[PDB]
Amino acid sequence: AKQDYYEILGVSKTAEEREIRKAYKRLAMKYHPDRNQGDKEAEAKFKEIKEAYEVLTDSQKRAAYDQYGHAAFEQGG
Repeated sequence: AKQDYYEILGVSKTAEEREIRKAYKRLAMKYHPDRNQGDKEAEAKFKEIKEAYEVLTDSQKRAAYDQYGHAAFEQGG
């Protein structure tokens, strides 16, 4: 049901900004005024992806969301 920002912008769970600026502008340059004029329902997917930054463009967010919380790994050692 949900998606994965690191996957949203083709960003490795710990990728960087490039794929963040490349992976959104890649599907976004293809979704710009090409269909938006016949379907805004997809609009959100545009910021749904961009928002991925609040998650990966922050040492605490990209380091926290990388494992979706300490539950994805639990006790480490």
